[PDB]
Amino acid sequence: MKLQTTYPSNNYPIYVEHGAIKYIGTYLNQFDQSFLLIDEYVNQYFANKFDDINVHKVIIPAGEKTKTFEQYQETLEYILSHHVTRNTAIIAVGGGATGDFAGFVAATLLRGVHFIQVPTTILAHDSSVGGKVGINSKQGKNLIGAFYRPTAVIYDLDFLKTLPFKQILSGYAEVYKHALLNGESATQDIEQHFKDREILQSLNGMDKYIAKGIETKLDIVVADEKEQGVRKFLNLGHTFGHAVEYYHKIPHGHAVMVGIIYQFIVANALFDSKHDISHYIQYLIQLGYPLDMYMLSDKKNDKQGVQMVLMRQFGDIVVQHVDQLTLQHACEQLKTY
Ligand SMILES: NC(=O)c1ccc[n+]([C@@H]2O[C@H](COP(=O)([O-])OP(=O)(O)OC[C@H]3O[C@@H](n4cnc5c(N)ncnc54)[C@H](O)[C@@H]3O)[C@@H](O)[C@H]2O)c1
Ligand SMILES: O=C(O)[C@]1(O)C[C@H](CP(=O)(O)O)[C@@H](O)[C@H](O)C1
Ligand SMILES: [Zn+2]
Repeated sequence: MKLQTTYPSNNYPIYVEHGAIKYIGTYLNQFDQSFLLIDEYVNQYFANKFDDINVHKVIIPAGEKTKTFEQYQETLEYILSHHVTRNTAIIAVGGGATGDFAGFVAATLLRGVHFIQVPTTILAHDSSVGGKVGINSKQGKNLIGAFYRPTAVIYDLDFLKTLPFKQILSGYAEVYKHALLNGESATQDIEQHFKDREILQSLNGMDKYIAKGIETKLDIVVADEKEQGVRKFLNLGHTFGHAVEYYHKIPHGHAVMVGIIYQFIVANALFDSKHDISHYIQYLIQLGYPLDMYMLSDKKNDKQGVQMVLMRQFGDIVVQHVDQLTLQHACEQLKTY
């Protein structure tokens, strides 16, 4: 399969399929050079699958550890010491952390070079699309970065076959977030397929729901590309979730699930949406989520206070200030579990 962006122009393709690693060469021989940035662990995993390929390998730290100024400066300096030109290209081979980072390198290298997204994780079906890239500050998640449409996104589904469950759980929180944004329809549907840990962990039919999720975000970002409207909805649970992640050092996805339950509660203490908190808590339990596990600076805020993406009812998403009280009780109400 192959989806694509629908902007007036300057649009990139999104090749999603098993073995899509093949479409890489059909771009390469058009760039001066190509600096393939790959996650340290991912390298170990697929060091051989990329030997087919003007291309120079750059091994970057494992996951979330690569998104720092230090690593940003280092990586930039190293690449510039290779007399690169504007017609060079960065090939992000790894997960969201790796793509965010490399994507920021390629966005700033000479005010912008060519960017190729090669997502290898489930959560990366989200991170690889949308054009958001960046690193972290001693202040929080994603405070420095930019919007840089990659030249192309090449998603080879064969990459998933090696993800431990922890990452399947982390990444599924995103496949689920998107279904939630598809209203009560695509939701109860996905819950009815991935009903337990076994089906999830087994990745059966995951392909179908990953494409469903890319297809979903692809509409939002084509629409509100600079997050000045509906793209704000994608921050569902990232309010409490970006705070939770950068604080317990738990998988991003895990923290998104928690910000999602949290968001439902805050929606009920405010809109009395009559959300079945106990329903979502058991779904997390049946899936295998680890039930054992700042917001004043998020990117949907203003000089007034907090700003959450609350669901009042399926197909009725809002965004609005929330007193730390409704939050104070929401994070004690969520303690009930
Ligand atoms: N629009 C955006 O810019 C955007 C959207 C969503 C999330 N994110 C970012 O994405 C990151 C979280 O996503 P992530 O979990 O995919 O990142 P990640 O790079 O941290 O990957 C998670 C872990 O899986 C390993 N891994 C990667 N490929 C693998 C594979 N195929 N098999 C086995 N293990 C593999 C990595 O080494 C790492 O330890 C965060 O940094 C988050 O802020 C960015
Ligand atoms: O616009 C997007 O692509 C996102 O809202 C971007 C956020 C990152 P941000 O909240 O740091 O922008 C990401 O976590 C979420 O899954 C989707
Ligand atoms: Zn996310």
